[PDB]
Amino acid sequence: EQCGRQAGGKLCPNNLCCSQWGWCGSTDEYCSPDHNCQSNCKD
Repeated sequence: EQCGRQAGGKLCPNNLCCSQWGWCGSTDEYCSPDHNCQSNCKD
């Protein structure tokens, strides 16, 4: 619930990528659609 819908849209600093599980981070798993990204998704 760090971010994403499962958090009420709680964006994170450093513009990190928010995973599906609702977690901020700078990984493909958190940024790519292959893993159901939420916000700051890298196209």
